[PDB]
Amino acid sequence: DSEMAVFGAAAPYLRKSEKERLEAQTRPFDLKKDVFVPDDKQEFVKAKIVSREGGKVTAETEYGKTVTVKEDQVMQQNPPKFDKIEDMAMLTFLHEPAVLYNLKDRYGSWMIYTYSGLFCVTVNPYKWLPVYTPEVVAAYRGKKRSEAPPHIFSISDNAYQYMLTDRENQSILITGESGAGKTVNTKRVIQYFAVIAAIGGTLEDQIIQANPALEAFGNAKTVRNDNSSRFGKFIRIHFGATGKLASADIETYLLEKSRVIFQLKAERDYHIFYQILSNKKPELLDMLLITNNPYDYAFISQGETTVASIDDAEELMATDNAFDVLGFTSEEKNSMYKLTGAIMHFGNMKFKLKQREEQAEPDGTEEADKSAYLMGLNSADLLKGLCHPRVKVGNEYVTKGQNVQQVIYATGALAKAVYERMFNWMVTRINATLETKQPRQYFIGVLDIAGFEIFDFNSFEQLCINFTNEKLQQFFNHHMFVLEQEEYKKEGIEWTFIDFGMDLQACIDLIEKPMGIMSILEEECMFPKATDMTFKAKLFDNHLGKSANFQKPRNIKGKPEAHFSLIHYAGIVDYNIIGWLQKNKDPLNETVVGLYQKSSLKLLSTLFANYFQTVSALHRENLNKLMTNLRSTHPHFVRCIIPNETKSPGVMDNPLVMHQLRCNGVLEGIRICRKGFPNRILYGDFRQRYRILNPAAIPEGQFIDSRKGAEKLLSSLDIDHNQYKFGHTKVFFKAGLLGLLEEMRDERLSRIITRIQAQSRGVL
Ligand SMILES: Nc1ncnc2c1ncn2[C@@H]1O[C@H](COP(=O)(O)OP(=O)(O)O)[C@@H](O)[C@H]1O
Ligand SMILES: [Mg+2]
Repeated sequence: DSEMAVFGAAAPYLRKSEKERLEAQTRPFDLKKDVFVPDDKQEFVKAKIVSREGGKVTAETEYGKTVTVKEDQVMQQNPPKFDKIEDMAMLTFLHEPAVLYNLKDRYGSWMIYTYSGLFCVTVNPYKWLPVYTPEVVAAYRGKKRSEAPPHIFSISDNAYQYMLTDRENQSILITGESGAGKTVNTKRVIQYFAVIAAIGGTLEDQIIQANPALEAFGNAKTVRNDNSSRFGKFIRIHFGATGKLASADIETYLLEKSRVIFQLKAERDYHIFYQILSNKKPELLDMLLITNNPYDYAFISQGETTVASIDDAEELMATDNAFDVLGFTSEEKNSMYKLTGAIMHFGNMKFKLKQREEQAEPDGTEEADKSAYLMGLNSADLLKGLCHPRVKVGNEYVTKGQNVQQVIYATGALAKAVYERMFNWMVTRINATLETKQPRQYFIGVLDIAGFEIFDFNSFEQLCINFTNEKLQQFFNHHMFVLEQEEYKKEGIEWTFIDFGMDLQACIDLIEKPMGIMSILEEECMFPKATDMTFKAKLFDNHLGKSANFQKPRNIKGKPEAHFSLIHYAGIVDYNIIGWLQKNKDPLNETVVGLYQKSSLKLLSTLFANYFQTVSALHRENLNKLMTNLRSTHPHFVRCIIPNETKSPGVMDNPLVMHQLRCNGVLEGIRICRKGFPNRILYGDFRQRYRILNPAAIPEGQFIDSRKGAEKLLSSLDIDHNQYKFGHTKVFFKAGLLGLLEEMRDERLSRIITRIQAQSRGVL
């Protein structure tokens, strides 16, 4: 296609063909008849009105079924010239099925990205597409969102152009459920900035390879997504004043550290454990005293060890190379396989009660002997200190007799803690390689928090993930719907505050505040006699009937026992409260940690060096640190939509996507663009950029007030004076009018350039 020639082989997946762009205007269409009507098994269906029956209406659906629906509920189709429109704000009719059927029609030819005014909607295709080839990065460079079709490269590029123009730090905030596409879209953003910087060192590649290193240790197969990324990641890319790639920093906010020892059915451990095994690689499995079968490792065997989607034998080589490119030295790279090897043995250690003494001692020794060799420990001191911890009580240490159940837990607590400290060290190792010391002024922070989750055993590790979602949407709701309406009244626009009905602070108050759920877990760590049944009672007495979002559990038949239900923004989640009081503090055996501090292995001695602050406190403070930082940046949202739970491509379930569109607030997010004034410019820059349009309206060199100058200027530009407004400090524009000025600006400049050529011929 001629216009699409710059996008190459990706062009059929970025615009409809030059045939269809014309042929769609030929479609049969009666505006009086083409409507959407509601239906139960599929949220809306296209229909033709058959008759009017006063305040009722009768219609024939697209599937030929007759329907009768009330006239306030039947709702017009968008007319066919708007089919597959690239920026849905410009629809003639905007409503629930309009955004639904437009997204289905773009997805119905695998055009996946779509704009929604100030943000984007990304449906997930479970099929790889050529739309990410590296020549398309060059085709996207420097274009406006009004020119090029919607794509993740366009949003990064628009964010980059805004950075250079307004001199303010950008953030790209990618949001959606588990399985929606947040990780790959983060990778594509990082891919764009890498390839741009590589056309114009090795930093450009290191920031690509910094992902698959972490994806080995931080991602694990769960039923919602085979590559579900169990940690929230915020990548700050740093750029110099010239705009070149300078450096990058990774932050990683929480890890599901209990997955190392506990897995549900249909789930894996972290990928590093299974790709060590599956490649059969003798350079590891002779250094680590492993045997090639996962099923005898008690930490790893439960759940599912293998999946059709992932070829671990190649993924191991990819991540072993990824540590090479990041510069991990060979002894250091081998060393972290040793701990990831030791953790497999560490769960196989058997312990037995002495028959009258009610104290546990090691049933065997060989699996402890393997672990102590890898961790660089004395096996005799390891098993002694594990079964006989010395706890300091002032002047004396008392020795506690561990029963067989609690010594098993103590191994689990140690295994978790080694893994989480090794992972968090690796991020600190990556950041130290990436700090290139190139000159710097601005940053672009790309965020993919762990997506909203509903498993069937919603333990504490899903409250922290679902609370993070509820804050980040409340960041979106604050930015798009409240701050966008505080600015209007502050600048004195003739505006009336609109109640969009999208606000969540009533539910965050149930979690974050000092008598919310995550505050009771901080009080009950102070009491030695607290227990989870007493904790659960303290919740109900404080919150049942004293908040709307806190409800009694709805135990369905089959589903495990659950102890309450929360009304989170995207669904009713039935948490299980067993064991949260240890999970919120998780204390280590102080003596065995003293052995890790005396390990010969330089890594493990570093991991526990300089080992009061709960898991929730450190989380909540870090999360409020994150969203303090984001408020000092201009956010670009990209919404991600999971179209199908079956993971089959192209088929879309209408109720499931409609639930996501509503709770992401996508419909309100477009309405504020059509109602409000999304583009706004300071009068100083308005004089500076746009006086070219009509220089005679305000002659520089003759003084005029910059406000009064703009007021004269726009009146002379033969444009509709209802589309713009004058505030105290800024001019404000309706949705399309900024584009109209840009088009008029380039047209006049081009004419001037032709006059420059013509005068040159004239003087010669
Ligand atoms: N843009 C895309 N192109 C092709 N396949 C995709 C895309 N996005 C998601 N998928 C499919 O869905 C899976 C989940 O994507 P993932 O990167 O794990 O996102 P998330 O971390 O949000 O679950 C991918 O492994 C792939 O199977
Ligand atoms: Mg992810």
